[PDB]
Order: sequence, then structure tokens, then C-alpha cells
Amino acid sequence: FVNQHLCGSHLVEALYLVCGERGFFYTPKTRRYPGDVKRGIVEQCCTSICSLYQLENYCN
Repeated sequence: FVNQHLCGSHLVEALYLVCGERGFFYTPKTRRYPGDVKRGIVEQCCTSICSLYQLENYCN
């Protein structure tokens, strides 16, 4: 039984496994340019373990 922070390659793998259905758009705030080597969502789980309930909210 292990529980690493949802980040890096594991985070993307976790999103597809947690969302299950393949019809979710996963559209975030975008903030004009959604790049510039930054995300915010990853940092939140990188520093602390994110709860399953919050991941479900992002997967609308």
C-alpha cells in the first residue's frame, strides 16, 4: 500500500484512472496562455497529498 504525490507522469496516469469515463473535457481556468512552465494544480498535490474528492471536482 503506497500513496505518492499526484504529480509528474503519475498525475496524468491518475487522472485517466480516476475519471474512468473518456468524455470529460477537463477544461481548467486556462488563464490566457496555459503554459509558461506552470500549472498550479500539480503544485497543490506536489507539496501535499490531494484528496480524492478534489480530483473528482476537477474531472467535471
